Amino acid sequence: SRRWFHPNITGVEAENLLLTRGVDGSFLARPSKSNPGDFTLSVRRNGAVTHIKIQNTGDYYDLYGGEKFATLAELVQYYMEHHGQLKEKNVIELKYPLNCADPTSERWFHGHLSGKEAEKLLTEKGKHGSFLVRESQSHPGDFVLSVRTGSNDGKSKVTHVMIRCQELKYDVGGGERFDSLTDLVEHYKKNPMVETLGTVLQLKQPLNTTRINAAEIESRVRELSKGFWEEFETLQQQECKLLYSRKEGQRQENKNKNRYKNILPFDHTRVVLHDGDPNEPVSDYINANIIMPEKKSYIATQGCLQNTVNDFWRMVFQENSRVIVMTTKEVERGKSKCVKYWPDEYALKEYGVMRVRNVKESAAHDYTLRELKLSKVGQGNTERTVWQYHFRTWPDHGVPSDPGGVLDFLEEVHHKQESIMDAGPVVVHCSAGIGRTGTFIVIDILIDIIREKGVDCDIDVPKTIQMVRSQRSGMVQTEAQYRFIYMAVQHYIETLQRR
Ligand SMILES: Nc1ncc(Cl)nc1Cl
Repeated sequence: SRRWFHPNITGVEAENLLLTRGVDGSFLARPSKSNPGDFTLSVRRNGAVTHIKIQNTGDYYDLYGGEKFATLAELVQYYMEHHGQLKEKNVIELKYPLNCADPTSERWFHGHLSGKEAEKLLTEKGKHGSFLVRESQSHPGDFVLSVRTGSNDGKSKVTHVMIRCQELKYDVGGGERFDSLTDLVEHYKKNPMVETLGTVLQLKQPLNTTRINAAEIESRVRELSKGFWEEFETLQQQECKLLYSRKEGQRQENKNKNRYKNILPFDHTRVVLHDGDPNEPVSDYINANIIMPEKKSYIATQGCLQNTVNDFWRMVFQENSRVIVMTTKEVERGKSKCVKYWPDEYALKEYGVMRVRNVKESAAHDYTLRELKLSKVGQGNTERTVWQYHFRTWPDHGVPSDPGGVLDFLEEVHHKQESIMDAGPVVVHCSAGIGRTGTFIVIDILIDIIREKGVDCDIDVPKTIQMVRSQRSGMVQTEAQYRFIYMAVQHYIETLQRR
């Protein structure tokens, strides 16, 4: 549960840790933090340590000599159930996570902070059970837990519990001593402290530090620009809560419908296909999830494979989708990212029981718009227009350094969807359907709030990303994409304050 991730460990410290505190099968993961989107899996085996690279340029975690994964937590779960499935070039067993005591990626850790300022944040932002952990000021090396309990009529109060750090363990001046503030905090989360006159110091939710008023996005972005990385990693720590089942995707009958064997749709939000061919063993599966913002909904999906094109059009038809956003070229760096599932301009093709006419293509600077007509074969009166917005100039790796083109594209996709009465969800796809796809959907959700509520409204970027990540694994892949979400919204609000 993400304790195996050390966000501030050096390579030599990684080896030291595993040789002195670990055994054969011990492992941890770490950021190789001079080229963001590089990580290392460090693993003890035969009394030596081996370092395995994981690369993420924005579409998935690619473990050298292993598989592609939507999240580091999913990667670790996979190998901890599969001994012998990971091997070097000439097996490498992940057995025993080596736990990090670093508190820096916990939402509840504010580190740098004073008591009166911690009180004012809880007074303004906190509710009953809202808490944080801060460094002491009055006692170098110690920490303080501040908690809100109970109009400022005095019905609520803040309590400050001193946390002693003695000889590499933490305690509250009595009882158990813990190896980390996480362990302390987890324990008193489940076994709350009670003051002698009976107030239960329940730790219910950390204090929100991420929610901003969209009016002042420039201020946050400039503050995050000195940071974005610490906020992103805090968000990634919470991915361990999102290991929901994906058993439909793992079915042998569904294996060849997944572009990447281990990047699979959550059962609870998967798109279920009805009206399928009897003779097919399983005909209800596609690697797609419904994303509902928590109104315009989305389907996040992978690029079609040659054998899933028919399924893709079953899905568009059944869900009544009228707009498709394609975020990759068909081919990038010489590999297929999405097969061509639409006809050439003016042509008409049948895709199993579905029929598609390419009525007109219109080329813009950064994208092409294809006006497609979709109908079920043999059934007149089923025809509807589906608008495919195919963005063409996104970089092979990384993100654009200016969001002006994505924003223009997004505005036009939004206007098209809104113009169609009763349209169903907007289909959004890239290679695996998690990185680019996730990034586009999140920017679209945040920006819709500002479309409806105006510039003086509350947004919360990592809260929105967690909500969409509970509906499809690993939505928004990299810190680069996370920063891009911030820069896009900013660029949106800056053009709005203008006109
Ligand atoms: N192709 C794309 N990929 C990601 C995002 Cl956020 N936007 C676009 Cl247009």
